Amino acid sequence: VPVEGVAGGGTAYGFNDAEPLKQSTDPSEVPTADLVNVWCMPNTVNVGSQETPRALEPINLLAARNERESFQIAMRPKVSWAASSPSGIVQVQCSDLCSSAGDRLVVGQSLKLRRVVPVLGVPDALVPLDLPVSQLSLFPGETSVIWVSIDVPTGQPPGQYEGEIIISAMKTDGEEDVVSNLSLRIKLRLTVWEFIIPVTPSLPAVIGVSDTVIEDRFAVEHGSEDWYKKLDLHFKWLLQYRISPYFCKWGESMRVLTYTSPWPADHPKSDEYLSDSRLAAYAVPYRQVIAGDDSRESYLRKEVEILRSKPHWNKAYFYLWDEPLNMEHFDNVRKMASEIYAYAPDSRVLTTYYCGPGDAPLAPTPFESFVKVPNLLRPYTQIYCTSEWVLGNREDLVKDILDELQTENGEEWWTYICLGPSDPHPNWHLGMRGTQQRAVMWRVWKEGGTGFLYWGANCYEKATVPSAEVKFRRGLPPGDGVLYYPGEVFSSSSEPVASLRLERLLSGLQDYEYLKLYESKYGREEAMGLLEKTGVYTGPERYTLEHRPIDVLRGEVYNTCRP
Amino acid sequence: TVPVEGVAGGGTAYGFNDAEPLKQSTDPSEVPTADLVNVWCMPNTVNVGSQETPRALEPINLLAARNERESFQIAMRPKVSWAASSPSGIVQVQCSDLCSSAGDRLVVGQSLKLRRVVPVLGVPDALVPLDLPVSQLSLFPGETSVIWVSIDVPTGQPPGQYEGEIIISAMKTDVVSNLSLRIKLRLTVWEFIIPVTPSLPAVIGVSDTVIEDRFAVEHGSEDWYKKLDLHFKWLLQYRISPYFCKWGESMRVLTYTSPWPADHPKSDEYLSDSRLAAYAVPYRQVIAGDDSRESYLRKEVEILRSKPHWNKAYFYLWDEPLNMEHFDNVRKMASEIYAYAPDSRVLTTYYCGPGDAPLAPTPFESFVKVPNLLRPYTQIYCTSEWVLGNREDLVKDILDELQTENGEEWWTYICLGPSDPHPNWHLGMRGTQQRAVMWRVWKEGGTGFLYWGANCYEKATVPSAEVKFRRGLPPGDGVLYYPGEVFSSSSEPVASLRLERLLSGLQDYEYLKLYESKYGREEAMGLLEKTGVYTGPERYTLEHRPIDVLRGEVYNTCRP
Ligand SMILES: CC1=N[C@@H]2[C@@H](O)[C@@H](O)[C@@H](CO)O[C@@H]2S1
Ligand SMILES: CC1=N[C@@H]2[C@@H](O)[C@@H](O)[C@@H](CO)O[C@@H]2S1
Ligand SMILES: [Cl-]
Repeated sequence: VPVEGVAGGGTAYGFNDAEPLKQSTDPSEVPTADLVNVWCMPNTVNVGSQETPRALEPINLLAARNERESFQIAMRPKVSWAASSPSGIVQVQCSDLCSSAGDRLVVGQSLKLRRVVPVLGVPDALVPLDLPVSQLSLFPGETSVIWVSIDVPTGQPPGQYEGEIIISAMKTDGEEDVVSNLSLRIKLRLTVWEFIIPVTPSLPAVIGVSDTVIEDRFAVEHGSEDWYKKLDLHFKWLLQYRISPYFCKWGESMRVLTYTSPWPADHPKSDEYLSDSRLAAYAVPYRQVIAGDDSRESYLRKEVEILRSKPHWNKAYFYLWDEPLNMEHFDNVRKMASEIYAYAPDSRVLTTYYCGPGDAPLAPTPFESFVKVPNLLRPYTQIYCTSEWVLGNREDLVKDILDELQTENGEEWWTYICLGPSDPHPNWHLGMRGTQQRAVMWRVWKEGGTGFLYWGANCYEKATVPSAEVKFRRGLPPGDGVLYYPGEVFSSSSEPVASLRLERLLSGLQDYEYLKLYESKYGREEAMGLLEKTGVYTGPERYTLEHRPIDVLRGEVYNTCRP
Repeated sequence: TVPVEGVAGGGTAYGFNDAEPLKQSTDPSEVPTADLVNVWCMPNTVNVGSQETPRALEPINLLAARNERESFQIAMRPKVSWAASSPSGIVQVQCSDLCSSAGDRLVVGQSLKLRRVVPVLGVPDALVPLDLPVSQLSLFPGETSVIWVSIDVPTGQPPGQYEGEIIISAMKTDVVSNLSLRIKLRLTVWEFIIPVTPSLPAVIGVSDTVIEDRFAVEHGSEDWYKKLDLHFKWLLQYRISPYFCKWGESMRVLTYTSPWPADHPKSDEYLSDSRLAAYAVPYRQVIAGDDSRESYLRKEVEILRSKPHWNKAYFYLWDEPLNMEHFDNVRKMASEIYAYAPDSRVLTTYYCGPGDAPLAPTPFESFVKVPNLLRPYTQIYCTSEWVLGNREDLVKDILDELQTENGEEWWTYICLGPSDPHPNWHLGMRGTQQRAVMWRVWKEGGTGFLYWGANCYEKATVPSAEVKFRRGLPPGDGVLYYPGEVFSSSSEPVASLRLERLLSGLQDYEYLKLYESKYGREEAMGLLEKTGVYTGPERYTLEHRPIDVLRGEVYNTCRP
């Protein structure tokens, strides 16, 4: 290109005319592909409105049984094909996937389409499209994105499954089917392999759900019939993310009422929740959920006598106090825990903490005082659930925490994340990149804790209408405590809307299961070696910025770990 | 050929090598692999030691049925050093899928496997996994190094003539080129399907105390259940039915195929598996609980009696009762069980009658009369093979005391006896000697087989600890697989050659049972002997070819 530009257009005029456009903009005569750039992107990219076109190629995926695998379709107009509301409408159609044996992954039960919608300017909200056929408006100078996910049943026959998604530019009012030789066809190939991801999650990830948020936003009084229906809706939706929900009400000095099941242990609904195979751990409340006639002592005695008989009792825990800060708080936990043990001695009490007692240090520095918390609490806490931020980037001080615990007597180390750690550590703050979100569970895996807790999934600012704007609480990084959105904000559905962050939590929990499989076959040192040598994850400040390492890892698990 | 003074005056016997000269280069980026390394194939029944002498390379022509493993070995011996600093050098091994003319495939993961043959106590025995499809092997001067190639044909595979290659490449120190040496594999998959359910129940014990000690897994723990689970699943590929085993006072045994309570979903995943021909039910509790021993037993049998797979149950209660008090504890124990289930099969191992009140004036005659003392409180009479010496004609004397039209069965076992030259699995015994265990079992016509132990090592407290053989026993007795962790980082068990010959033998039984089903007992017996495969306990083929003459004759005559 000369100094004066092609044909005298001036400086830098004509550096690629990326192939002349067709002179017509009529979608009934021009291929969709000459009207709109369409390409695929990996599930770990947060695909902004200004992402640049790439050339479309086929998509080749891998999934085990009981695994959700995902990819994205990006669309950016080249022209107006609807002069009067630019740029135009595209119709999106998907199809069953079919193997050689004639087995199928069906549209609707396995295969789903959602639009990726920005929250605070960042790609985050996944809003359902109509199946099998939907329409999507495309705007000038904007990249618009669809999240495709495929849920493989536990019983699915292995094989190579194949299918197509069809994108057609439409003329709006300026029947037939809209699909034609002018349509653009994206080719899908998924290999289902012999692994079944355990039905019961290997890592209990317990996630809190504010009941006050539900009570206010929906307008449902605690105890009511409508309240019980609303909590039911949330509990059932959340289990598909390989997590263990608990409802949570905060009290005086950060005491907590935490309950997985709002139903008395008597009720048939209690066993339907607690004996669900997908639920790895459930909170039992300390006080009564609904106002009773009994005293709490009296209620808890009778609740525990029932639950301790049931075969799911091994999944129970009590969570009594959120971040005890001072000596009175740590004493209160001992007292409450000992009431519990009098009705059943094998009860598991979960305590979260970032610090020893402020008013009576257990050692001359804060970190050292923190390390001794188990010496103070023993034997009145079983699950020592510590803040990851406390470690900074010192993965080598993990041993300092563990050296104070007694694994051989049922004590366990768990971790949580919250307003810290911050960039460039793994977390779920809005603005954090996709791999950074997924790296939360790579870190959890590497460090060797036996469960995980996240304080909040719906912890918005207060609102009194279902479709009210989602506002983020003051003093916290936006996204902290917020993994899903009300459906009514984005459509007329009552079904929750997932965040990208919740999808990358699930994918991370799927990765954990892969790495646990690899470990069960080749040992701890080899599996640690796989995580690092692939480039997936080296340390809290050093993990992959791209997708490809992740496929290298999951592909090596497939190559080596089949039966 | 050569004169007294040798070629060019090299001295006595110099220049008798007809080997054509070597190349003057040793650079493996320029010299064909075949000029740097001798490579040849051997049969699956040779124990190929480190001084096996090179043969000319030829094509491999194999036969298998559906649901059959077939095998061969690849032997490699360096001719020169191609890595001057670390002799002799490294070769890369690469396998590819096998394809028929119709386009069917036998695949590398699932079908074709490669393992290194490693010596144990100086004898070729352990089969240690190589990486697939590409592995590396260090070769050392003046030594023959050996790879075991096995091909598992799926039950549903299309008949056909499948073809492929294994490629061996000397490395410089992925790298395949025109210099690489190519071995040609041709496998005929024929019509026969080998029954999914083994036709002979071969029950194999697995010591639970060995697992608990060596892997540091507390009996009952969740880690223990995982460890037992891994062993069970791995052993079912060998056409055997495992049982875990703890010995008690005076050689009482607690035996159990499943560690899982009978109501647990995992119990029926094990016990209803089509490959499991017989399973052991424990007399007392595996995992200590609240119910007394009689209340546990009745509850368990009630659940099991109702299941479709209950015809496979048996109870193994005493290992080798030796005096009158032992034979009488068995009768008491059995009779307790018959109160809950009259139809239960009780299995008893023995080599002798009661020594303190003999049943007859000589020990062989006392042994033969054991069923008349135990009846009706044993249904499976499992007797020591060693007691017969080389007398196949005295089997009749055992069977004549049994009431086989009242579901009494005759099974056999081997152990520290019999010894050379009889068939057994003692380290040092020859390949076809190991395989002849099942030839003998077939010819003598018992309806089952038991082996006391497959992991019966001396005691150790770390997974990768040296494997030591128990005192007073021929090494290998009681040991058919090794810990994977001794040989790599893997938790998967390592098979012995002897376990592979056991499988080969069990596959031979299914070939002979097919020929019998078509042509009758007397023609089947004639086949076995007139091919040279097996004449009797001290006379059986020392070479592979008769085994192929036998299998090929079954293919030509039962190809329908
Ligand atoms: C277990 C936890 N306890 C605290 C919560 O109540 C919230 O304040 C949260 C905000 O990030 O921080 C920590 S995470
Ligand atoms: C059924 C058997 N019982 C005995 C076992 O307990 C071991 O002592 C073995 C040693 O070879 O010999 C016999 S075989
Ligand atoms: Cl055929």
